[PDB]
Amino acid sequence: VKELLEAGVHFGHERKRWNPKFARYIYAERNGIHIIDLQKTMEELERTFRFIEDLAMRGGTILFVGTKKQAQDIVRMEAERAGMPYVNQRWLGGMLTNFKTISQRVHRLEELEALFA
RNA sequence: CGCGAGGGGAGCCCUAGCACAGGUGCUGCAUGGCCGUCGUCAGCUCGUGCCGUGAGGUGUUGGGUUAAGUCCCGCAACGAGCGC
Ligand SMILES: [Mg+2]
Ligand SMILES: [Mg+2]
Ligand SMILES: [Mg+2]
Ligand SMILES: [Mg+2]
Ligand SMILES: [Mg+2]
Ligand SMILES: [Mg+2]
Ligand SMILES: [Mg+2]
Ligand SMILES: [Mg+2]
Ligand SMILES: [Mg+2]
Ligand SMILES: [Mg+2]
Ligand SMILES: [Mg+2]
Ligand SMILES: [Mg+2]
Ligand SMILES: [Mg+2]
Ligand SMILES: [Mg+2]
Ligand SMILES: [Mg+2]
Ligand SMILES: [Mg+2]
Ligand SMILES: [Mg+2]
Ligand SMILES: [Mg+2]
Ligand SMILES: [Mg+2]
Ligand SMILES: [Mg+2]
Ligand SMILES: [Mg+2]
Ligand SMILES: [Mg+2]
Ligand SMILES: [Mg+2]
Ligand SMILES: [Mg+2]
Ligand SMILES: [Mg+2]
Ligand SMILES: [Mg+2]
Ligand SMILES: [Mg+2]
Ligand SMILES: [Mg+2]
Repeated sequence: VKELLEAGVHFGHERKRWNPKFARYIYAERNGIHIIDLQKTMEELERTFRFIEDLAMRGGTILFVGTKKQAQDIVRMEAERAGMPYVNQRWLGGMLTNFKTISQRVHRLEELEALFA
């Protein structure tokens, strides 16, 4: 059921701003706009979710991100819809690499929670 | 130490020798301290992270505002320290 539903409203986008690398996943080009190979997506979808489901049962925590507005809140709801960590709230420098100093901002939010109740 | 003779010790004083004092003599280019100054100027940096072979850069820049690096929004940065 995954297939046609993608063709539902989830393929083809952009034009003349692509990247030759991505070209292998491309199918054609109508109206000047690029048409993505729907059938090939399906394959990558399988391999991906294999890892997704795997790391899920492994109990891993996935970090979701998308500051882009056209996916702003969609990242939000789906996040609590799994308890999985995430940030579409505009990314930051050292989110992961400087996770130490960043997490201190959290420990400060905890303290604010302390006076918030 | 004795009844007293007399002698002797502390102290202080002078005379004597020695140890040593004393110096507003030099060096602020050997120094502490304190003070003047740019300046009551908004400025000067640290930790971590990222960029760079490196000196270093980023933050501290940008837009708004203030007496002000004041605050705000923004931002590969997140905070913090001596400063207002
Ligand atoms: Mg803080
Ligand atoms: Mg006698
Ligand atoms: Mg006698
Ligand atoms: Mg006698
Ligand atoms: Mg006697
Ligand atoms: Mg007698
Ligand atoms: Mg007598
Ligand atoms: Mg006599
Ligand atoms: Mg006599
Ligand atoms: Mg005598
Ligand atoms: Mg005696
Ligand atoms: Mg005399
Ligand atoms: Mg004399
Ligand atoms: Mg002299
Ligand atoms: Mg001096
Ligand atoms: Mg002032
Ligand atoms: Mg530090
Ligand atoms: Mg450092
Ligand atoms: Mg350096
Ligand atoms: Mg900062
Ligand atoms: Mg500076
Ligand atoms: Mg600088
Ligand atoms: Mg900048
Ligand atoms: Mg600023
Ligand atoms: Mg300013
Ligand atoms: Mg930001
Ligand atoms: Mg900033
Ligand atoms: Mg301040």
